[PDB]
Amino acid sequence: EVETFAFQAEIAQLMSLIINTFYSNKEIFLRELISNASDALDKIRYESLTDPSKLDSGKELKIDIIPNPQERTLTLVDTGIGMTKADLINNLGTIAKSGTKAFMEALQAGADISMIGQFGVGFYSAYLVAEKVVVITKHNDDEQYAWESSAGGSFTVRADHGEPIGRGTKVILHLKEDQTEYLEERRVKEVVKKHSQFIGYPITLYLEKE
Ligand SMILES: CCCCn1c(Cc2cc(OC)c(OC)c(OC)c2)nc2c(N)ncnc21
Repeated sequence: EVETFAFQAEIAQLMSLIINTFYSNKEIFLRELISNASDALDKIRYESLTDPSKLDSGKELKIDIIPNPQERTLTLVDTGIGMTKADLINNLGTIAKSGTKAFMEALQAGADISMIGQFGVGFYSAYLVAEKVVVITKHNDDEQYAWESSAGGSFTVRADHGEPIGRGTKVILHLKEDQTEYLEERRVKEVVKKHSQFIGYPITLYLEKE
């Protein structure tokens, strides 16, 4: 049971801009996604000081970065707060609306794409490198879900009955033909060092078996 939804026009326009614009400093996708993960981890950590049962779905607070050259994927797995069905379909796009507008206005007027994160739309920097993005997520108050979009103006949301993640978020970046450098841990390690060296959660960089 796949449900298909249209993005708001502005977010479809943001996505096209990110896909079509000539912009070589693509590696900032990684910083933004790790930051979203850190935020999510901050959130479940904070909530659990007043409700320690919020960790019954997992005590470890961590981020894993897993390259896979033959699937052509880069996965970022966190054990943060995760996302509900409502976030995926309605809530997150509602917040993103204003962020997308301010950002667009800032690009016009000569800000650049690396500044995307200051407007709360950093997630979409994934499309700098990924042809398709799949998000597996699990919040304590909800079922596990699979969110998916290859842009083109749509996303899908379905109940995911694959392996439980317990709590948190799996971002699977299906990378573009020309973006395979990010399937290498030596390249990923370099990008983590320049941008994300002080994240206050253990970031394990997996190694290709390849
Ligand atoms: C921007 C608010 C944060 C939403 N979010 C994000 C970024 C995000 C941002 C979204 O729109 C701005 C979005 O809807 C398309 C989304 O869904 C897949 C994700 N990553 C995480 C994460 N790893 N864990 C918990 N929440 C997250």
